[PDB]
Amino acid sequence: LDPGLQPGNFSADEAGAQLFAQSYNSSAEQVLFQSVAASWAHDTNITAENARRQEEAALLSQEFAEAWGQKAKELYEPIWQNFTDPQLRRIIGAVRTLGSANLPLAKRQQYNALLSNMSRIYSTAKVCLPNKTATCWSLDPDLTNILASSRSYAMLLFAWEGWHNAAGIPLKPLYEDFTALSNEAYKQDGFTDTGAYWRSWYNSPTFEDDLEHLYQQLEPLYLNLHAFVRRALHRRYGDRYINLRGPIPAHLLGDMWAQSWENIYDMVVPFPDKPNLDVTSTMLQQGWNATHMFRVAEEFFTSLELSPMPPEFWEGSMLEKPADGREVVCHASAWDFYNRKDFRIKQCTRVTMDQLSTVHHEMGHIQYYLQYKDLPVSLRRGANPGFHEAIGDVLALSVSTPEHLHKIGLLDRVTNDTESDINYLLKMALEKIAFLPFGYLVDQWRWGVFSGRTPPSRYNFDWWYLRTKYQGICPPVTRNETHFDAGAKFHVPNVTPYIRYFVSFVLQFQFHEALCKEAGYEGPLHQCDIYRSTKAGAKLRKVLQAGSSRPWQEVLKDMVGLDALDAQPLLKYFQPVTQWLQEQNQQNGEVLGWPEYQWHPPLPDNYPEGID
Ligand SMILES: NCCCC[C@H](N[C@@H](CCc1ccccc1)C(=O)O)C(=O)N1CCC[C@H]1C(=O)O
Ligand SMILES: *[C@@H]1O[C@H](CO)[C@@H](O[C@@H]2O[C@H](CO)[C@@H](O)[C@H](O)[C@H]2NC(C)=O)[C@H](O)[C@H]1NC(C)=O
Ligand SMILES: *[C@@H]1O[C@H](CO)[C@@H](O)[C@H](O)[C@H]1NC(C)=O
Ligand SMILES: *[C@@H]1O[C@H](CO)[C@@H](O)[C@H](O)[C@H]1NC(C)=O
Ligand SMILES: [Cl-]
Ligand SMILES: [Zn+2]
Repeated sequence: LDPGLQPGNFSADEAGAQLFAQSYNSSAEQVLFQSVAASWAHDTNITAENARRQEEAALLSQEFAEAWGQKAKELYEPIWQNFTDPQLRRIIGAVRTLGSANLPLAKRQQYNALLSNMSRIYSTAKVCLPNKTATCWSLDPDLTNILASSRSYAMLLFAWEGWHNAAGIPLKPLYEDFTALSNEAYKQDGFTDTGAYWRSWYNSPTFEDDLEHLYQQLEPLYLNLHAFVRRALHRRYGDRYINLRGPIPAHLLGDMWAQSWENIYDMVVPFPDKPNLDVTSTMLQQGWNATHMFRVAEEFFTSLELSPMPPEFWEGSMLEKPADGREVVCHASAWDFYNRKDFRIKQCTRVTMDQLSTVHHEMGHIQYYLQYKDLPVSLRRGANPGFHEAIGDVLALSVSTPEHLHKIGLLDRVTNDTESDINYLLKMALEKIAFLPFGYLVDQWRWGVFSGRTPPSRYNFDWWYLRTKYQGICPPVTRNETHFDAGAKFHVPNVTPYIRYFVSFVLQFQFHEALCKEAGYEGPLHQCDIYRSTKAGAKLRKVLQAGSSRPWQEVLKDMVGLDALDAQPLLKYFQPVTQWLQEQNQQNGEVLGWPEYQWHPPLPDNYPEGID
């Protein structure tokens, strides 16, 4: 690289191990800005030129990272861990770990290539109809909408199978190779496999257990939401397609991965004939740009005594699927350019409630950025990945309240009663409860792939073991070890850790409680709305401004009063419907779980030649 980016020498002393770092930070944000802006061009525009570029920028970083990497350890290793200012012993500790950059040049290029590609294969795939080579559907929007609102078994089946073959099969060979490399890289940095490296980020020698336990506490919650919906579904598709004693077919839950069922609310809503808790409809009625959405999400944040979106963001941002036709990574994501000036969001936005919360979710990342920019490089990265995924969801909780919505125009009217209360709680259950199993499962599968528990020889066989086992869902068509359904999930191909969405979902309520308390709210945790609460917001920002400077376990105590993750405040949120569902299944003689595992639905009638 430039040499004015290379280390320099420093002292084997602390007062000079600190001098090692003030430097790295000034240089690092040049090298980081580059690699980041490069990607921003590849994702905003997926072209061979941009990809080759991106792969280049990565190569620079990879060895900017090696230079200071091997240097930081050259002389700061056998004494670190005894550094008075550990808010620093942990920056040096972040630098001493390179990862891939401990990979010979050839392998690094292989590495970066795989990445570029997988994301391309994943984001480029499509589903085409049989006889008519007529317009081929894409995951967003076509496929998504078909799942979100089509009630044709066969049709959903065509898209579920279409997408899973189309995205997975080609992806498999690359994945196996990316894993071998990723491993090799961190086997250097001390860990055993990338798995261990990924879960060393919560600093809890007890992490996995704490999670397994925390799940048991919630499993009952899921199992009941499950049997309840499974039966509402039986009601609509019949006895041939649904088994009241078996796992649910993975394509009927209204979402490609069956990770959230809030899109079938109209089929399970307990007390219908009441005001609809779905302004998935009056957002359209009104006159709503995709921008209008990033504007309302904004306005909550302001009110919350927190900074608004910078002007750079408002323009260095992609909030709609472009018109120049430029194949893009439509996923929603938030970008931190490490230059304290450029922060943007990338997402192919269009007008659904479901996505109006995703917008908040994303703003949560941006707001976290804006808040901790004023610290070093090797800690921007918050308490733990969990806290990051939480920030926007918390504020989302308050927004979802029917009552919060009326205050802002999408819930015309009012009934502050039980029935409506149950409906609301069920809707939220479809979104947060139904996810818990999945969120847990994914990295469950991966830590095992990274560890060799699950060789490519059992990629799909161990994936459906986990899916059936936790979600109680089964594949609508047969599968084998030419398939790679794990790869059809945006996060597997783009190598993003998942166990943080679990942590996130459990700990977004701890926040919601803690915040509602300081807001001075009293009434029911699930009707609280920390709106316009400068008092609450100040409590949140203190955690934000903290980044990775001290331990999450401490930043958490200060904010919530607890040394760790707790499902208690979550149980307390859903309490009503928790008891309600439980009572309804029993009376209706339901069976919690799937004892008839191994059961699979039959294909439609002559598949595949239908309405599609
Ligand atoms: N309707 C699509 C929304 C996508 C939003 C969100 N995006 C992701 C982006 C992840 C990412 C990590 C590293 C590099 C590039 C991207 C996010 O964490 O915000 C997400 O994945 N989410 C949000 C909730 C659950 C999880 C998902 O759907 O699997
Ligand atoms: C796993 O299942 C797939 C089918 O979903 C099997 O593959 C074939 O499927 C294609 C259509 O996608 C048919 O044209 C082929 O005729 C099917 N092959 C056979 C042998 O019936 C696939 O073979 C199964 N894979 C393994 C490894 O057993
Ligand atoms: C580098 O990090 C320091 C904090 O030590 C910060 O003040 C600065 O803005 C960052 N970059 C530059 C060029 O100072
Ligand atoms: C990724 O795909 C490209 C073609 O775009 C190919 O040249 C390259 O070999 C693939 N990368 C790897 C690591 O296989
Ligand atoms: Cl994680
Ligand atoms: Zn996120």
